[PDB]
Amino acid sequence: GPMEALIPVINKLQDVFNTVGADIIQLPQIVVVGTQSSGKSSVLESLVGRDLLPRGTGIVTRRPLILQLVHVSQEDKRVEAEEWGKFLHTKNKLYTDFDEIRQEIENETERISGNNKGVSPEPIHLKIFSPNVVNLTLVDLPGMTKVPVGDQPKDIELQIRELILRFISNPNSIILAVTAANTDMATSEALKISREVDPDGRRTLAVITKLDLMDAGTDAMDVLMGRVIPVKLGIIGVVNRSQLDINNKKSVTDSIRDEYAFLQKKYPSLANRNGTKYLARTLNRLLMHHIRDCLPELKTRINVLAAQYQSLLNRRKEAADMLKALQGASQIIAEIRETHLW
Amino acid sequence: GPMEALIPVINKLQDVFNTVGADIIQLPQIVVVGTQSSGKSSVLESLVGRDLLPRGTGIVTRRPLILQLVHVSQEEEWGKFLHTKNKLYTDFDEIRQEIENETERISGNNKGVSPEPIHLKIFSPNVVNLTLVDLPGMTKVPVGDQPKDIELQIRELILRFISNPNSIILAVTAANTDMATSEALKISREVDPDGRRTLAVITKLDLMDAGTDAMDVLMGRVIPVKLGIIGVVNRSQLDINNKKSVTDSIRDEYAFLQKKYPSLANRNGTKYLARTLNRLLMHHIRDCLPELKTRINVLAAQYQSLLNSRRKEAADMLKALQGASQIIAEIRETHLW
Ligand SMILES: Nc1nc2c(ncn2[C@@H]2O[C@H](COP(=O)(O)OP(N)(=O)O)[C@@H](O)[C@H]2O)c(=O)[nH]1
Ligand SMILES: Nc1nc2c(ncn2[C@@H]2O[C@H](COP(=O)(O)OP(N)(=O)O)[C@@H](O)[C@H]2O)c(=O)[nH]1
Ligand SMILES: [Ca+2]
Ligand SMILES: [Mg+2]
Ligand SMILES: [Mg+2]
Repeated sequence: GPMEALIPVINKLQDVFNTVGADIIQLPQIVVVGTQSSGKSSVLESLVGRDLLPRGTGIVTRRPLILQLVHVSQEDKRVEAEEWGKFLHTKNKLYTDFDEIRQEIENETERISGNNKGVSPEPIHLKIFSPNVVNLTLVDLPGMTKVPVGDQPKDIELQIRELILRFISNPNSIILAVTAANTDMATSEALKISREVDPDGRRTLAVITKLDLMDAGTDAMDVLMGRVIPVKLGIIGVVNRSQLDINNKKSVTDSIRDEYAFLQKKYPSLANRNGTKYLARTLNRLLMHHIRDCLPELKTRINVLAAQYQSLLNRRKEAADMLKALQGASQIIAEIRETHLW
Repeated sequence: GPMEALIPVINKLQDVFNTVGADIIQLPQIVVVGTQSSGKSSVLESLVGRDLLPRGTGIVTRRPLILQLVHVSQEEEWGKFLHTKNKLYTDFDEIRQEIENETERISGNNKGVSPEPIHLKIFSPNVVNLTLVDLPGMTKVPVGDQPKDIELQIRELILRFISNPNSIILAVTAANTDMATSEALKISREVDPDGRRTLAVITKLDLMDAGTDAMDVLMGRVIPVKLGIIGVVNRSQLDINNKKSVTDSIRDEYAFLQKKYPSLANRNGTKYLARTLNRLLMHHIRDCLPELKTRINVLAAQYQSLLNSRRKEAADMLKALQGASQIIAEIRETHLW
C-alpha cells in the first residue's frame, strides 16, 4: 500500500517500547468524515491498498468501523499470503481472504443495524495484521444525511452527526474531511463539522473525491489551489473507482494508474501535489510530526528506568542487561528524530 | 414557452371575476429551493423557456428574484425592473446582465448574500399571471464576504418564502448526490409536512456515475414524494459557455430519457414538470370557485328581484351572471396538457 514509509521508524519505536515496557507513543487515529456517498470508504481503503470495505450506492457504512492496522514482526509472520484479519466479535477466528473480511463487515452490520438502512453507533472492531503496515487506526463512519429512509428514526441526521463528533473531538485524531468534486466546496459538510472541533485547522486535511465526475466546462483548479476555502494542511484531489469499475472488478493497481493519468491530463500543473500517493505522503508527515513531538516524553521515560536500574546496581544481571538495553533505546531516539522521509 | 396551457383557463376566470366585480385570486408563487449549485435557476427559467437567469458554478444567485410573469391582453415580450422604473427591456441577455448588475450593487462583488429581492416583470401574450421565485441555495462554509452565520441567513431567507401557505415548492436535488441527503426535501418537509405543495425535481441525471442511475429515486423507492418526483436534464456549463439553445437542451433531454429511462420517460423531463405544475395550479383554481359561485348567486337575486313588469341592463347582466356560472362549470371540467 501507499503508507509503508513509516515502517522502519515504528520498528525502531517498537524496540524502545519493548525495553521501556509500554507503547508510549500512540499515532493519531485517522477518521474519515463527510456527506453520505461522498467517496469516504474508498479513500480510507486506498490507504490500506487492499479491498476490504463495503462500498457502493446509497447508504453503506451503517456502523463505525474501527480498523486497527497491526504491524507484524518477522518472528510472528506467516500479497495475500502474508496478511490476515481478526474481528473482536468473532473472537479468535482468523481471516485470510479479504473478500470474506468485507462480507463479515456487511454481516455484522446487518445483525445490529438491520437490513433496511438503519444505523447503529456500536463500532465493529477489526484488526489487520501485516509485515507491511504501520500501527495505525483508521475509522470509517456513516455519512451525514438529511431525510430519514428505511428503518431510520426521525432524528437520524443528528444521531449521525453526534456520532461523528464523538470520534473527531478526540484531540489525537487526524480528520480526513471528504468532499465530492461534483458539489460546491462551500457546501462541504465535512469542512463545517471539522471546523467545530478543529477551528484552527491543525488536524484537518481536505480530500476532494470524484474529480472525474465534474460537469463538462468545469474543474477543481480553484478548489485545489486553495482559492475557494483555504485549508492549512492541504486540499488533495483523488480519483477512486466508479461503481461501474467496482462491478467490473477493476484492480487497485489500475485505479491508481488511471488516477495518475487523469491528473496528468486535466491538472498537469497540480498533479504532483494530488492523488492517493500524495495523500499518503501528507499523512506520513503529520504522523512523523506527532512522533517527533513525543520523543522528549519517551527520552524522559528511558531516563526514569535508566536511573532506577542504575540504583539497585549501586537481580544484578537483570539491571546490567536493562541499562545496556536502555542505552540502546536512547541512541534510537536520536536516530528517529533525525529521520526525514523521502 | 412550456407553460401556456393555463392561458385560456385564466382568461375565462378573469371574465368571471370581471363580471362579479371581484379581484381575481393570485396563483401560488412557485419557489425553487435547494443546496447551492444543485441546478435551481436552470429549472426555474425552464418554466419560462427564455434565458434570463444568471446560471453557473460557485455562488451565483445572491439576492431573491421575484419573477412576475404578466399576461398581456390584445387590448411579443419585454421586461420591467421595479428599481429601473420606466425602462423596458426587449433583449433577454440584457435582462440577465441587469440581474447580475443589481446583485453586485446590493450584495457586493465578493460572494455576499442579501435578502433584498429583485423585482422583475416579464410581459408576454404567451404567459399566464404567475410569480416565480429564485433563491440563494443552502450552504455550509462561509466564503469571501459572508458572515459566520451565512448558512442560517440563507435558510431563514428560504423559510420566509416557502412558509407562505400560498406557495408551491420546487424541491431541487442533484442526481449525482444521494436522495437522502436532499436539503430541499428536508426544508420542504418542515413547512409542508404532509407534502400537499412540494414537487421534487431531480436535476443532473446526465452526471450520474457510470454503473448507477436514478431509477429507484424516480420510482419513489427512496423518498416518497406525494405530488411527484420528476427528473430533468439541463444545460452543462460547457453548453452555457457555448450558448446552446433551449430548443437543443430539450431535444437532448428527451433523447437522454428515451435512452436511459425508456420505461419512465413519459413521466419525466421539463415538459412533464410544466404539465404537473399546471395540474397543481388548476387544483388551486378549482378551490377559489365555490367562493365565486356563492357571489354569483347573491348578485343574481339582487338583479332578479329588481324588476318592474335600466329595465334592460338588469336583464342582460342577469344573462352575464348565467354565463359566469357556466364558465365556472367549464373550468371545473377542463382537462390540461
Ligand atoms: N467516478 C467516481 N466514483 C467514485 C469515486 N469515489 C467513490 N466513487 C463511487 O461513489 C460511490 C460511493 O463510494 P464510497 O467509497 O462507498 O463512499 P461513501 N458512501 O461516502 O463511504 C461508489 O459507488 C463508488 O464507486 C471517484 O473518485 N470517482
Ligand atoms: N450536466 C448538467 N449540468 C447542469 C444541469 N443543471 C444545471 N447544470 C449546471 O450546474 C451549474 C449550476 O446551475 P444553476 O442553474 O445555476 O443552479 P443553481 N446554482 O442551483 O441556481 C451550472 O454550471 C449548470 O450548467 C444538468 O441537468 N446537467
Ligand atoms: Ca541499531
Ligand atoms: Mg462508507
Ligand atoms: Mg441560482
